Amino acid sequence: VVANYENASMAADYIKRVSNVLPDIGIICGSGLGKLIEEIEERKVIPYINIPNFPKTTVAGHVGNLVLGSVGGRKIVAMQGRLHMYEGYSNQEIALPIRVMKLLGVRVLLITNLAGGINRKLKSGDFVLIKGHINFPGLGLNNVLVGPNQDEFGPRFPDLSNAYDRLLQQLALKIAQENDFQDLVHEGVYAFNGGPTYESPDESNMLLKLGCDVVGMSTVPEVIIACHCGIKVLAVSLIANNSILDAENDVSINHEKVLAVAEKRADLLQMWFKEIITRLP
Amino acid sequence: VVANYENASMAADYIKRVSNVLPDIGIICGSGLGKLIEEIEERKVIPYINIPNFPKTTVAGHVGNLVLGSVGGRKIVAMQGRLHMYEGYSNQEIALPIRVMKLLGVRVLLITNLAGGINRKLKSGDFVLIKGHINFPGLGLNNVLVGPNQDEFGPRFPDLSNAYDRLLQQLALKIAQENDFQDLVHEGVYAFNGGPTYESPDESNMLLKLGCDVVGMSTVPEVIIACHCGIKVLAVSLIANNSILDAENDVSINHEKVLAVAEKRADLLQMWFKEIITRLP
Amino acid sequence: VVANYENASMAADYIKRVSNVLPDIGIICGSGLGKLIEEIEERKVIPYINIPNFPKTTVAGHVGNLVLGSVGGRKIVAMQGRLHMYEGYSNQEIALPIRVMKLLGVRVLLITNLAGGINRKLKSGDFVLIKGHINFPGLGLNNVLVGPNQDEFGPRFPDLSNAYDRLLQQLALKIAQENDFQDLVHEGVYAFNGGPTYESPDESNMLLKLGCDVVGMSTVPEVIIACHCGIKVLAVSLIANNSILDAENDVSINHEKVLAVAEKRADLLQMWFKEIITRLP
Ligand SMILES: Oc1nc2ccccc2s1
Ligand SMILES: Oc1nc2ccccc2s1
Ligand SMILES: Oc1nc2ccccc2s1
Repeated sequence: VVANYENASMAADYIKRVSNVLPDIGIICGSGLGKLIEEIEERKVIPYINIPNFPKTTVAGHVGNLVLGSVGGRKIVAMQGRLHMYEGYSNQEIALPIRVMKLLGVRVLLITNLAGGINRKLKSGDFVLIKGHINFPGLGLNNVLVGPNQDEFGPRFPDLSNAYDRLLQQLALKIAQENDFQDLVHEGVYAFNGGPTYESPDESNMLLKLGCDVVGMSTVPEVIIACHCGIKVLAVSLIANNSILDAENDVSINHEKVLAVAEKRADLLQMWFKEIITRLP
Repeated sequence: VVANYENASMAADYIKRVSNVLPDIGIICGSGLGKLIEEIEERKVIPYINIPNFPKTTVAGHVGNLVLGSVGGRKIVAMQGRLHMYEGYSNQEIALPIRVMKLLGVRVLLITNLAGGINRKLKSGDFVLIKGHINFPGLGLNNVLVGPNQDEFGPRFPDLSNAYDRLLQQLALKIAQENDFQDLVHEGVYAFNGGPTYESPDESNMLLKLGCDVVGMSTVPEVIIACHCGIKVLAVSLIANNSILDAENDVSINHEKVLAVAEKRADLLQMWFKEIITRLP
Repeated sequence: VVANYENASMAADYIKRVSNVLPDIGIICGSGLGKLIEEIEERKVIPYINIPNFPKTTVAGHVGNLVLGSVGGRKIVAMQGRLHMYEGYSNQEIALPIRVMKLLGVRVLLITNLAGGINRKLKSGDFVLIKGHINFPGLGLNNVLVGPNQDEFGPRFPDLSNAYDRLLQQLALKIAQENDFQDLVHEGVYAFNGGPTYESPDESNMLLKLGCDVVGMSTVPEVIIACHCGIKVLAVSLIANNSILDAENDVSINHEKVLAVAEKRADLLQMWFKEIITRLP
């Protein structure tokens, strides 16, 4: 199924008829960082399998729901179960839910992810406000926009220089300062590793040379589809490790260690994003 | 349809029966740089849709013609409507028209494109003679030659060190000097960005570190197919901007600005390539 | 055909019924480096075309056999005819033979390849023990593990930091010292060029900047599938040239020159790997 105007419209019509919520904020939460979704008020849960033209996610399994409701007095839609390109989903499958958000009325998209640290100032448990990216799949002919352009949504050749809204980064930092955890908050450039293997020790050393501050396997495809259709983005990485130190010391990362860092910072991140939603202009 | 000997032969036979031109020069023109094709003499226009085994281009739309005729006393074939890999065309679709050129008798292929400037000496409106390239799709398993080798055309493992003919670069510079616009003419290394998004500000900074002088979304696939089958190449970039300055100043590029630079330099480039064709050995 | 547990099990059952060998060592030999396979003792040759679920290799042609038998008193299985991703084989086709090795009992995989030299200390005829890699296809969304995870074989997110066993590198060096050819033996980082074009002169210069010591078109896909399912790896490159010198001098490489270096070093490499097999713990 192509992520075109007709197919996205049929999905949006179903959601409007089931939900009665017109959201203007969308959220996509990283591994182990979804507790906020469980606290949406006056909420409606819509399994992906029931939405016309949504991608099939049964081979992967696990949760796959759209959740609509209220947070801090604002109307929102959340993806509960994020789609990743290392699972084998196509460009069209990644893009369709973001384009449905657009048709539903979403103007701001808030994103979190788990990432490895490259910059020497970063350690386990830190947060990085993403200010730009290096898209290795895009340079190498696997950009999420390869294919015919869907002109109803945006232009053939997008400019990404303002993909990460500056005012939203400033608001996120302001709230950290107001609650005295600003010493955890950095800014940086995100390298997109297609995955699913963690970057090797020698790949980590290369990324340091290239000006990358963090590395992850998500986020950039959704950012590009959002920017193409005029949705503002805030993206925040939770740092699980420092991959440069691990390479120097012959120490390794694994998914169990990553999830343990997520559980340590989950409550703080939930509170932070609730206040961001509340305070959005 | 595979870009094999039998399929290319059926296309070449049709063209010979309609055209009565046996060209030894081929040309592929960049965005907004095709006025020379409109001035081919004693010309025959053959829409792609009518040529056996040519790729289907109706989803994209717009012009798609082969044009054969005479320029400066030489017999030529031009692609009017260039195929780009960011549109979703396969390796086989990109390669078949170049292999048809080979079977028709083409020995030299002349190419122009629009590109972003990386080297600090480059500004809007400059020309770059391409002397080498960095093929990010090729390193990343999206080379135009991935698949079975078509042995009738060339070897399994090509050497690209002479892909950009040195004598043709010298002739192009000589003509610029003869007509006193050599101050516009540089040489440089071309980075292939698969596209369709313009390189991000942080990608631009990375490309500077890696020794790239310009960045574009075309040209390298056709160069590789030509080199594989023994066709000499001259490739010239028209610089639309300097992406490093734009990143430092938080300024952006877009397709409207690119086309405006093309219109400013179109007449000069048309005259330059007419004389190159005339003077080819 | 997917490289899943059921499909690999049907292949392994056929091999066990034809062969009566339960190997614990697997070998994959590089271009022109397969003489050791011709000397396996008490051997059984099984053409790929006869093995359930093995990939079809007739479009490429040439030899394609599994060979089981004894070397130095050890039970081994060899791939005679290696699959390369530049030929167009999918992730699943590359992975299935390695996963069959796992089910047959293989615990150690020995690999050779032909490669270009990047490090200035490397010259034609040298050997490089591979200690790490830079996987350009993997960073760019063409990792061999893209797709659903086959949980029976390994984890969704593998760690590659110990992919190249340290003790096996030390044993290989010890044997070189015992037979006085240690002056040929280096260690280094392997860059995976998807291919099939040799790295261009400007790509070679980029690879030097990024910390690469050698460049090749094979090996990394098999290493990743082996590491995912717990098989130890030793990988050795035979250096055909120095690509940085060739770029500075405007000199070229080709497949004929590569095979001539392989023939010069074939006998020594055969003896080295026979002793490694004999001495494995
Ligand atoms: O490509 C990625 N490297 C890392 C390291 C830590 C955590 C998450 C990710 S995702
Ligand atoms: O990848 C590309 N960057 C640029 C900038 C300007 C113009 C054209 C192109 S194509
Ligand atoms: O990507 C590759 N470059 C080279 C050079 C020499 C030999 C073999 C290979 S494979």
